[PDB]
Amino acid sequence: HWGYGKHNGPEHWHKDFPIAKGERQSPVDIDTHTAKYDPSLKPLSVSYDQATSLRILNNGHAFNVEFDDSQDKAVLKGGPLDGTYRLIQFHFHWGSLDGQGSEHTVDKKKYAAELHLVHWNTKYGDFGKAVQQPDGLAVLGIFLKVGSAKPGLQKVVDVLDSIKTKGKSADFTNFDPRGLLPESLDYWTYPGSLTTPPLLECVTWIVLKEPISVSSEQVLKFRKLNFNGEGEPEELMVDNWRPAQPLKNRQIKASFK
Repeated sequence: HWGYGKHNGPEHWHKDFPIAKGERQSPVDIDTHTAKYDPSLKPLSVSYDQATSLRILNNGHAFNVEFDDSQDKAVLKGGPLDGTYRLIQFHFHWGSLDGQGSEHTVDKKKYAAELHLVHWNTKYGDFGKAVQQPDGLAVLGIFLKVGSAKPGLQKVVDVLDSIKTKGKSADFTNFDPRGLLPESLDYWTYPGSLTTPPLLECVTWIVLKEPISVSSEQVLKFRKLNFNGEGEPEELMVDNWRPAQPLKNRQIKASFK
């Protein structure tokens, strides 16, 4: 099945998922000189005070921090969005080395990692219905650079030993995603897709300009995870990023001057 290797990685995905070659694929390179400031864009509203994390999962690609999305508890609104988008999960993409790992790039710069906070449009009732709609999802993307530790990440890092291999999960309650956000909510936005199969073209991307800092030790713990299941040949979970895809007929807009 799909993955990140030589035989199953991104260049192969189109054979099982032909939208991989579609008109609105993600990620993309953000050319900061050509992204236009759009004064009609609103501030983003991130309301995570009542978020209820439940569980962390190793799905064999990344790890997912899952939320209770059965009410309006953790919502994204504003920005480029019409209506209300509910947080369902977050996950990361990262590299084997600090010089790669992000999916989006900024003037071709790759960050060490990228965090995706995934939210679905409440007007479609559930996540599975939302992904079938062009405005079904809003994903908040946040770059990670290596420097000072991010204290709000350490609880995640802590737990990874318990979910080393594919198919392992653990209780992960009371985790506050606010501790993963940068100071500024300035962003770029464009229409795109999920960055893993099924690659559905259902996402309004909101990519924050300001990266977070994490420590080398934090990232090194991500790189000890495994893509394999228990008791299978070890293959370190690294380089689980899709490269930039063609922008095609899209505009990237900036919330800031």
